Amino acid sequence: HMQSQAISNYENKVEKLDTSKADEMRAAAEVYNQTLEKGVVPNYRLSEEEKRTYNSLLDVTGTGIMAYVEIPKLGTNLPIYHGTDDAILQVAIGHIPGSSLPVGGQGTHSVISGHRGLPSAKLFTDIDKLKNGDRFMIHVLGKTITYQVDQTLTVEPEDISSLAIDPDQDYCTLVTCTPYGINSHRLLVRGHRVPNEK
Ligand code: NA
Ligand code: NA
Ligand SMILES: [Zn+2]
Repeated sequence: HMQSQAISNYENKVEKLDTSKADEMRAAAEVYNQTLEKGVVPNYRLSEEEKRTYNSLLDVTGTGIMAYVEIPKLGTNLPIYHGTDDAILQVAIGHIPGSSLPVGGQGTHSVISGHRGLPSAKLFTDIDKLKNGDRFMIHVLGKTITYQVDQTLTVEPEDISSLAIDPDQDYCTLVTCTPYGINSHRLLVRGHRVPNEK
């Protein structure tokens, strides 16, 4: 509802950027991605300096919306905020700081999550319905990037080893809470980069 309008605002801002500036902003995100450690358990603890850098990238709207995710099977369209934005994470999807920014490329693994969302917000609560072969799309600065689901893991909240950046791959993982028993777990739905469809 508010998400619908955040996405429209994002699109309007994008449509007003010159292609040159869109490309410059995207390239700056790719350059940052290249600086991240790879082949190791991710470090999701940023220093203040690193947070400053992170917050200044892909801030199209000035409200911290970097992109939006589309999941046709679920009818999903959701704005993706910086994961330091915090208040807004109770009602919107957050990119996990320290993971690759969602612009794709070899040697990237971006993580976007609804795990801090309020139960009533319904963020990614349907992703357990995704099967291997289903598609989702990140729309970032006028460019569309497509992922095909290839993995579905239910893990204890501490187990982030599968979120490591592989230098030969381009992955995006969608994350949500999955409550069962008297405890809380995490569902990680990974996709690998594939070409955009016609
Ligand atoms: Na890493
Ligand atoms: Na990266
Ligand atoms: Zn358990």
